[PDB]
Amino acid sequence: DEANIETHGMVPMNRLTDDPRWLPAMSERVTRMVQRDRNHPSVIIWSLGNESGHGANHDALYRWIKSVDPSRPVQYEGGGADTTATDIICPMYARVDEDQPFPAVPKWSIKKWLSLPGETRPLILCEYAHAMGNSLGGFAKYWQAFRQYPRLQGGFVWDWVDQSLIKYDENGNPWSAYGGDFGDTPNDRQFCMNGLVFADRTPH
Amino acid sequence: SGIFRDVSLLHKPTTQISDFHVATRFNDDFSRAVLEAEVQMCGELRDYLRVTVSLWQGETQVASGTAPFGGEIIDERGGYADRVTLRLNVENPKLWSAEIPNLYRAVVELHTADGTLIEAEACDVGFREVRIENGLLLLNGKPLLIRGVNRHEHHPLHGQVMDEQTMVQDILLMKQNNFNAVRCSHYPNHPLWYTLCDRYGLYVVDEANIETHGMVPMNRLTDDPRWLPAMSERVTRMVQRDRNHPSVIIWSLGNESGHGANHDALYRWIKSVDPSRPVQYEGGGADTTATDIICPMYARVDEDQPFPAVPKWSIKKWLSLPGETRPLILCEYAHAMGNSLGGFAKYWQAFRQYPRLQGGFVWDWVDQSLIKYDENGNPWSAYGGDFGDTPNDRQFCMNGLVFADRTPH
Repeated sequence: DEANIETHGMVPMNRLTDDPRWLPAMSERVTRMVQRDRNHPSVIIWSLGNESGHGANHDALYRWIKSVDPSRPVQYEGGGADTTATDIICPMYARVDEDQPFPAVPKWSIKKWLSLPGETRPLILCEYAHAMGNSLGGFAKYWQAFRQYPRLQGGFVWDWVDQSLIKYDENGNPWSAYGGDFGDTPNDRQFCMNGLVFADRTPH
Repeated sequence: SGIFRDVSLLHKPTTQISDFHVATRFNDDFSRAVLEAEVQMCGELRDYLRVTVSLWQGETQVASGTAPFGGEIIDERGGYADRVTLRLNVENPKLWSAEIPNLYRAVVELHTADGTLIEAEACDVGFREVRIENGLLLLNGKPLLIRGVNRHEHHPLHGQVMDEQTMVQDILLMKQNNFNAVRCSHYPNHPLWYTLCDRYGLYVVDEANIETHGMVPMNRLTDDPRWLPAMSERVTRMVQRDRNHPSVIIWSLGNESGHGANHDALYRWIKSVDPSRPVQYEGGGADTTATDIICPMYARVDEDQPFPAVPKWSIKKWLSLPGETRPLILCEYAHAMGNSLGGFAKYWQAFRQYPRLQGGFVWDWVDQSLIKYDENGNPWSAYGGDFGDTPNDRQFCMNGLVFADRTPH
């Protein structure tokens, strides 16, 4: 279950979340969420949101949860995926064997990530294996790691369905639209179609 | 078998220096060190005896301290009358390392209050700090990358007898080939070896003369208290002899003697008498309570070998096992028997990518082959079985990176 907080478009990503002024507003996002779903045996992990970098407000909110609901772990990827605001290491798109060394927010090979000095948490990918168009190449490299490393416990493929819409030709013939097909500017074209299945729920 | 090492006569004064330990402490940056020497005596104690300790830098004297016998109160009964600890301050010491084996000379003089010398002892000293912090084996503050090799004392004509020349040849070679460290497989070495590593610059691993491979299970003797006494002697006298060598940076409990309780006693002993170096043992699984380092032998880069009881996990896997925090340094890898060393690049590549993979020791330096003849007393390399010896493991005594004559494979 995940809080409705995403601030990807900011610079840095951490701009509103490291701001005390926004604390109350984020607060509501996490609290009302916890307040509403806490009795669901299916909910097993809580997430502070997505792509918001890492701010103090995350830290507080993590804590809040930990005290009100100690029956679930809490996870959050922002700020490098292994911050003090998460219980599970949960990178998005890290490679099985290849290190992606971004500055400040590197994405180590997942096997090496567990072994970093001091690290002891488990690793579950929050997003891996982008199924955009003709994809899933490598999948198996992953499922093998998951099986050989006790502390690599899975992940969540990105994602279920394509975010396509239905349009119509002059004959009123139906047809799947995408980024910009509405005059929507600016857009990100076909990037909304990353599903393992067509919007109709027909499989790739 | 036989009398393979030197034989000497030493003449000492009745009242003498009987032992002495050296130590070095630094501040957060190695800008200041404190050398701490503890000296012990034997013979008639007198109020006029003193001990002088001077530390030299070639022809230069850097620090000196004099004192009289008798130290701190350690227990309800007092302290040692026949001991003393001096403490010399050293500013901006030159650190010792395999890259730069900077050495100092310490002179320990026993004399009379009037200044009359009774006897002198001494040793090269090198300032370093070997420590394990946060999962890493550090040296003078930096995480080492061990480029080493295991090496026995072998000589084609001489047998087990060592000599400078051989010792030096081996040294120059390992260095020319970019080796950093060496492991004394699987026993303490010829005294001078340590001195040579101190000056040339090489990381040593002092190993105790204990291997009980042929036992079934391997445990048999080392888990038997009746054997504790006999094993203890091999650990303790070892540490008592080589402990002041800057080059020794790790102690090892010996080899392939499974995992017994004696092993734990022994690991604790060292940990107590010499908190300065880490301790390793590989037996019983390589990641036992008797070792400060995960030190497997022949564990693969990415493939597990799950033997029952003593599996060899893939080295990348081992690090992350649930709860595992130790650094990993292979005590034996890349078995160079004959036409071998295939897949080497694979380790090095892991070594350089995982912070906690810090090296290993190739097995091994030289071929244990002997020389033989025939007609014209013309020599020829001999192996297992070649002497009528039964049983034997034939060529399995040949696994070095160099031929017994020090020519390269």
